[PDB]
Amino acid sequence: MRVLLIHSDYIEYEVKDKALKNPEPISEDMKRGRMEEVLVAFISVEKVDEKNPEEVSLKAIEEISKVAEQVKAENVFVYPFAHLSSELAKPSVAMDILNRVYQGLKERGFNVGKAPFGYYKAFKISCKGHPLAELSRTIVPE
Amino acid sequence: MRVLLIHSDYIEYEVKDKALKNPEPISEDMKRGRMEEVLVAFISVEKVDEKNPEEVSLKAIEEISKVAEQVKAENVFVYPFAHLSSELAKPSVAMDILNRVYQGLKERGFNVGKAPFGYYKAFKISCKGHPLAELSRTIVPEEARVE
Ligand SMILES: C[C@@H](O)[C@H](N)C(=O)NS(=O)(=O)OC[C@H]1O[C@@H](n2cnc3c(N)ncnc32)[C@H](O)[C@@H]1O
Ligand SMILES: C[C@@H](O)[C@H](N)C(=O)NS(=O)(=O)OC[C@H]1O[C@@H](n2cnc3c(N)ncnc32)[C@H](O)[C@@H]1O
Repeated sequence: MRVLLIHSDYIEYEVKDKALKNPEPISEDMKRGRMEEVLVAFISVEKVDEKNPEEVSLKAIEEISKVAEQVKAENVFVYPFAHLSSELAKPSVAMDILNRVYQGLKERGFNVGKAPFGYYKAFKISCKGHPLAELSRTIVPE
Repeated sequence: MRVLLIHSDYIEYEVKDKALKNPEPISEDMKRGRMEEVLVAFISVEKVDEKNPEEVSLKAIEEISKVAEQVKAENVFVYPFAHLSSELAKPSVAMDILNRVYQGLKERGFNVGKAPFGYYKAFKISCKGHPLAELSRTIVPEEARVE
């Protein structure tokens, strides 16, 4: 798993065309999204993560949380992102691991949002200036 | 070299604190920037690129130019980014590569922009979201530098 964390003033998206023959189904409400004062997590689920979804998710959960806590972020946004790696996990596996991360962050008490999986999305983001507002991590099954 | 291309409505940044001890010197104007209808190139210069700076730059200038054409981008922005790779090039090599790509892009006729190297920066961006507004590329040297 390749993660990119951006502490942002906001994250906003708008669903466009599908990027997969059969993307995640979504209601009208889910077509647009917006969060403010949020740590945005751009995540690429990798092929090697297929070996241990749980371990990967748990560790990913822990890292996002630590950072979310370090920068004083109460809102976290999970953003399916396929461009932080070239060894991508198949869709169904990535979606599952992404959901587990989302659930685990919700479990920790964070106000958590997510963007629909499998669609091209126009999006707006504003990274804060500070030293910890732009971090990257690599979580993989040991 | 790892490159993340974002065709966006605009890009804007503002320098904050310094990320490196000896960061690139800058003028007053280089502190803030804003460019419209631009293909933004976030680039992580890697260790393997040190093997042949000129070659890797030409290969990156080529790819970036190609994508700019596919989306009809008249504006291009070179954004120094250290998070697309875990095996980064030294500060000087990266600065030389980035400068070469920035310059190569100007020569290809594009209106080019850039954000200062080695500085934490706040930035805003707006991906257009069409099929080719989010793309990534991996560029590396094949031959060894001769000089
Ligand atoms: C390869 C292209 O022709 C194809 N349209 C494509 O984009 N596939 S993809 O791997 O980029 O994935 C498309 C979208 O499905 C979701 N997706 C698929 N695989 C992953 C993954 N491994 N990690 C995160 N998101 C993924 C994301 O929304 C991603 O943007
Ligand atoms: C030194 C750390 O505390 C700091 N977080 C850091 O990331 N430094 S760094 O070496 O990754 O690079 C900091 C900044 O210098 C520039 N930079 C340094 N190395 C590279 C590189 N290999 N490719 C692109 N930019 C780089 C970029 O502006 C990058 O954001």
